[PDB]
Amino acid sequence: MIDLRSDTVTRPSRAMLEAMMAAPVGDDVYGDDPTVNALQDYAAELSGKEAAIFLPTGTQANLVALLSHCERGEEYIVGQAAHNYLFEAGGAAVLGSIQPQPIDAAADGTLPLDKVAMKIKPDDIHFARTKLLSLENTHNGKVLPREYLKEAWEFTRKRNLALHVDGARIFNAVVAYGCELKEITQYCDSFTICLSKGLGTPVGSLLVGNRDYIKRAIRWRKMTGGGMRQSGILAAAGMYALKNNVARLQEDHDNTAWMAEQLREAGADVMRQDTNMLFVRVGEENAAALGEYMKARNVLINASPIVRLVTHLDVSRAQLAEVAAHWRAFLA
Amino acid sequence: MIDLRSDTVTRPSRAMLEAMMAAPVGDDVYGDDPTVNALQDYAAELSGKEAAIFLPTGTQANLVALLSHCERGEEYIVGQAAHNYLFEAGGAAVLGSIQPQPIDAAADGTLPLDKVAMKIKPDDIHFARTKLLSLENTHNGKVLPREYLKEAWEFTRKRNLALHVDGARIFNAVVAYGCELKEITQYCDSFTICLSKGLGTPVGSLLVGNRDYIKRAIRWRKMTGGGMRQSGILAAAGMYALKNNVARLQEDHDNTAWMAEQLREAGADVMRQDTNMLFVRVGEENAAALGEYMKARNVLINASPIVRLVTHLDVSRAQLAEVAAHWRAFLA
Amino acid sequence: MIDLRSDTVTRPSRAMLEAMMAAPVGDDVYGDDPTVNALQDYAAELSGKEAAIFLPTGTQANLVALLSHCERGEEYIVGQAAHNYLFEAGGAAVLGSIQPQPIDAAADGTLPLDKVAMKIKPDDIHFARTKLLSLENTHNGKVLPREYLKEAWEFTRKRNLALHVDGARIFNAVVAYGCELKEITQYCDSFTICLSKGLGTPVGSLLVGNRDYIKRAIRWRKMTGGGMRQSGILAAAGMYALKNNVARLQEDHDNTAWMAEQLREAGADVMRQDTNMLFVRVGEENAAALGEYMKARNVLINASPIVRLVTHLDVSRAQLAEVAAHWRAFLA
Amino acid sequence: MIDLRSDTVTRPSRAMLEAMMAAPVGDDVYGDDPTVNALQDYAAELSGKEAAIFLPTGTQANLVALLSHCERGEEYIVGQAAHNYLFEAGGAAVLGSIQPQPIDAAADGTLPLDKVAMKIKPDDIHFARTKLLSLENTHNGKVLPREYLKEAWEFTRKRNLALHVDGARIFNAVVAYGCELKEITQYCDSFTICLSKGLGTPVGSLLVGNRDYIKRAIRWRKMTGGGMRQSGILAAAGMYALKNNVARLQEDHDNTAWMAEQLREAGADVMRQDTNMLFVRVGEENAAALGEYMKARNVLINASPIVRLVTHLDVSRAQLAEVAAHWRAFLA
Ligand SMILES: Cc1ncc(COP(=O)(O)O)c(CN[C@H](C(=O)O)[C@@H](C)O)c1O
Ligand SMILES: Cc1ncc(COP(=O)(O)O)c(CN[C@H](C(=O)O)[C@@H](C)O)c1O
Ligand SMILES: Cc1ncc(COP(=O)(O)O)c(CNCC(=O)O)c1O
Ligand SMILES: Cc1ncc(COP(=O)(O)O)c(CNCC(=O)O)c1O
Ligand SMILES: [Cl-]
Ligand SMILES: [Mg+2]
Ligand SMILES: [Mg+2]
Ligand SMILES: [Mg+2]
Ligand SMILES: [Mg+2]
Ligand SMILES: [Mg+2]
Ligand SMILES: [Mg+2]
Repeated sequence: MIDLRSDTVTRPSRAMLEAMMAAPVGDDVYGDDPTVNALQDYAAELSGKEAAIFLPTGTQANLVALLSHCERGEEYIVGQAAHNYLFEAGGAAVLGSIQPQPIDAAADGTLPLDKVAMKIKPDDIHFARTKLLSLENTHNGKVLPREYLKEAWEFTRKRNLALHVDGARIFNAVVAYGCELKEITQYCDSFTICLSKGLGTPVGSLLVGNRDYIKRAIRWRKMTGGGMRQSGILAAAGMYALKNNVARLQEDHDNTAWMAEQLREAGADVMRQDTNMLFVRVGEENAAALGEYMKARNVLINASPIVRLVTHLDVSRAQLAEVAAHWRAFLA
Repeated sequence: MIDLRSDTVTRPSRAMLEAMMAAPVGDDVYGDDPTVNALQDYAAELSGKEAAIFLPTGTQANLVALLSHCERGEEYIVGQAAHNYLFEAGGAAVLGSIQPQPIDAAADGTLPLDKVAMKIKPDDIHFARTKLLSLENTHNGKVLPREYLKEAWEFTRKRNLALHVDGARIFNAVVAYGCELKEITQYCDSFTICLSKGLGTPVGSLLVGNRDYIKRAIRWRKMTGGGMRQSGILAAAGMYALKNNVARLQEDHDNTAWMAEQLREAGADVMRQDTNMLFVRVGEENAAALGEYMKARNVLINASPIVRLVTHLDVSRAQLAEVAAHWRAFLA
Repeated sequence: MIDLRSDTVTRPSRAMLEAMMAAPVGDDVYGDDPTVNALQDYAAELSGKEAAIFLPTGTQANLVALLSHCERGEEYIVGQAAHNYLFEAGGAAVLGSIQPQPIDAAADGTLPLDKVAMKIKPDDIHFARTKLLSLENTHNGKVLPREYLKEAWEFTRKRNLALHVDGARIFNAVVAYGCELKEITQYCDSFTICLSKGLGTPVGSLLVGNRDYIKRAIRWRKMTGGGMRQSGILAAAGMYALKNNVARLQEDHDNTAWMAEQLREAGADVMRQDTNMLFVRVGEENAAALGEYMKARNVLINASPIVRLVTHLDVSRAQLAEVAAHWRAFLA
Repeated sequence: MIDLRSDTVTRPSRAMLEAMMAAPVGDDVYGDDPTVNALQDYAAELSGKEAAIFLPTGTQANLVALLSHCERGEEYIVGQAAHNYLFEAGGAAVLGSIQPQPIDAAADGTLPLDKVAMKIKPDDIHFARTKLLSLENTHNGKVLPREYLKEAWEFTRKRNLALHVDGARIFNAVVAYGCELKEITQYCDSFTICLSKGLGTPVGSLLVGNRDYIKRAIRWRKMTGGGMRQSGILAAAGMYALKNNVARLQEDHDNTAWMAEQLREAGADVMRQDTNMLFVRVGEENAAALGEYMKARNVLINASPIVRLVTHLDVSRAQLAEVAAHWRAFLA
């Protein structure tokens, strides 16, 4: 089975499973789970932050981050296509009583600061109270320019606004920058880390930030339903992932870069390629046809006019070759 | 005094006050105020709708309108600069648990239906549930083209979306169209009518729609705090205004077109004139100074880079001539 | 028409109407309404508080007070039968994301402090965060003992909790205590005043408290839809009420005390009498019969097994005699 | 170590861990995890319901259950000491916009139906809309009488209310009843099953109900953050527990009855013993001291005036004998 629908489908390696089954555990609600604590301390330390908290999903990581930053009536400036505005079902507004102020991202994935500036509300009773700027790195595989990350950080300080980064795929960006995680997380107040995508974990995400901030985050995690018990079994996998699966993300990137060239030399229309993502304009007509045609040969893609292919540790290059052949044969 | 800050500054005429002091009243919570009932029946009949509800303000009329249309987790497509998104402190999301989905309006004030369609969410757990399209007529004085109004209605019927129109200045649109109110309200499920701006009432707005919709609105009005007692005294002004203050809106319109030419003559940079509003680019270097200079001559404006001047029954052409002379002196 | 359903049905006297029609007004949103400001300053001054804000209803006065005191996730201890828990449709929870912790009041109308104490939550992530204690004076005509008001005040300071008093009928209690308003409002951080009940106003209520508190209240009043324009027309009536209708509440009380004795000597079962309220156990059977039987002779009561009769300025004693006759005749 | 803090402290048996490491997984968001699907199908079939949904915690299971049953402005009748009212940080109201209506449970843990009926709100705009009755089985170890369960169900059908049962320890009730699960679940619309307490799972709870109800729950799970990926590894433990850890709950029960007698012998004041819980009145003068003394001997308890001791598969009778000896030494 060749699954290119997303990097969320990565399954645990035997080594990861072993680390999981041998991890000492405790009751996380009581703060007695050794492995959970260890994962959190390690993440805080690696990012230059004071604390971190483990969550069941990146969606809850963001929901909690937003609740922790914004009180009732406050607002967050975010992307119209950002995950914590568009793909978390309006959670920040629906459950958190937070006003979202979405704006279109530039082609490079950043939120134009001149545009963010026009959305910062005056301190007048007619408006929501602007409090947070939220970013997303990577954004649809897009690695945000580092100069912008720094400028966004400077700008938010000037405007007394906090800055959050949805880092579901932050390690993909890190590998692509060729720098240390800390050199990019210094430009935010808080950020998330998904362990269940390219890092290969079964479940789990982390929210990282200032001690006091994280303390509030614990309150919100409890209310939203993410305060688990012996979650050390899951956190164990995250530690294994962070110590063994970061560098090979480069293989996912090289594989995507390779596949783009393949599909290219196969009649396919590759719109763009970034880190572990490739976007192909298949078109309305062949969209559903291609979907079934692939699934028939154990190749899974989220069929659509513009298909998003995502590489990861459970897809090898030979497997990409075979999918490339099938795609080159489909065009007949 | 000469007030061009907004049309909300209108004060009761002598005739309106008499109607008020002479109106029969009752407890509106019990549904026993003859004047509120009469006002609501008249507005309903005048617009071709089943029912109407009187509220303390247009803000509450919209908040209640949004709550009546969208249940928790649902979403409304609306303008980035629309009043019930930008100027009501994010009430729909904060208090209502509704996801707002703003988009930029086109220059004529409409929300391009191609963009609205791009925002309708698929029925998938990752998204909010698109339920309503909210419009604004007039929008900063701009009158929406009638063809678009019919187009939006048809568009929403086809896509099973409700259509709400914030009609704070809908009679300014009606007068400008040269048609009957009902000829434009047939293109919406619900709409609001502000009585306290150009129509000259001291307080009050109305929400109009079908009987079932309004019955839900009544519950939301109570909860949000608009369930008043002897509001008949306030409703009486509304009735006086709808019967005696609608046609004269043409005077305000003529006065704004006139003032626009007077200022153009004076050297001011008039950006645009639409119904009872005209926009002047004063610029940052003169913003505050113009505000003080005018305030000195007993002319009140909302100083700002781009000054919005609003006309109404409490500002005459002669007074506008004086303002144009002061402005003229200011520039040179 | 003899209306005993509530004191909310009081209509404006000619003098009140005159004060209303002659009051100088402004735009309250801009803070330019002279009469609104005057009503607020006078109320703050009379109660020893720093500021006050005028609202369309007592319901919005409480909704706003609760929002101003409690942030998302905080909690207020209140009565199971208190108006801002039971009769405002769950507004504090529904719109404000505030957890209500209701408890049964004692027979005297107070919230037993030993009981309030057991409901104050530990600072643990499993619980809502206790922040406010809310009272109600009068509570179903019941005048709360002054010693308790003082003890409740002392207790909340010891527990670092704010204290709010729903004073819809605070002047009835004031008259019954025979003291100055300030001697009872010193035992709370904020309180409300309804002008539209025994005080005789058509619409309106006031929220009073600390400057900073009230400033937040202005934000919430705007969002909830209570920020009106020329509301000086309404506030004028409140000033007239506060300067002319406070002392005669004693007449309502004497009238209630008189009627109790009458209905008593008529076969009626008077359960209790407090200030301007009388409660009669009519029973399931005669409940609906009595309702229609009265309405037939222009006597309006909220028919029920236990009828609540409320006296006020629009009911004279002769009128109570006539209703007493009808009730004594109904028992045949 | 000897942990009597709660049954949530249970750690995976050797057999459970093997089942976990050997379970086939998939992406649960896509509905492709065979083990989650199997767990959900098994629970549904075992309880006579149409569907089930796996969640990270019982808190989320209840939050989602409440959201699925009550729309905004609706209300649930629930116990003042019930977990989804008292111990979930007011989530239903704070995040869900649902009015909670708590009432004291009777000594046997049921909510007296006469009191529940007194709380059903009339259909009037002043009230929240009563929608759900929530129950707790077991409640602090107390098993609800089966006659009451049938009585509540019948009561809610007659009054058109849905019935939810928080079944964190429902198998403790089942074992105590000596009947099949389905014989008690027929008396509710929905119920939860906690897998991480007495059943010995590291994490996880289940919400069970009809297909339509569960489909709405799936949306709320996503929004609140419980939409995990390869949760099959966690679901596998749940399946192992339901098939191998239910009958032994009787051992925990016997151990608690035994420990209660051991402590009575030692001079402790045993308030009550119900299933796997026993309550000891330690008193304020000895609360903290007992906590330290025990913690010294490697026995963990939740020190407090009234200490709640909870038994489970990780505490044997021999260990309970040691605790009884330490306690005995403590007292004299
Ligand atoms: C299009 C529109 N809709 C709704 C409202 C709310 O009505 P209110 O709550 O009674 O004020 C206004 C108010 N117009 C003001 C104005 O243009 O002067 C603006 C500052 O809020 C408005 O222009
Ligand atoms: C009756 C009941 N319902 C729901 C829950 C929520 O389940 P969780 O979110 O997985 O913890 C608990 C937890 N029981 C804990 C206990 O008894 O030790 C209590 C502190 O929260 C419970 O006892
Ligand atoms: C940028 C981003 N942020 C947050 C999340 C939330 O994570 P959970 O799905 O674990 O809740 C995702 C999920 N990613 C979906 C995909 O790209 O396939 C994501 O891509
Ligand atoms: C104690 C109390 N508090 C607040 C309110 C809210 O006021 P509005 O109705 O103006 O929103 C009322 C209304 N009183 C209802 C009655 O006794 O008839 C009340 O009695
Ligand atoms: Cl809803
Ligand atoms: Mg994975
Ligand atoms: Mg909300
Ligand atoms: Mg006006
Ligand atoms: Mg009145
Ligand atoms: Mg809420
Ligand atoms: Mg466990």
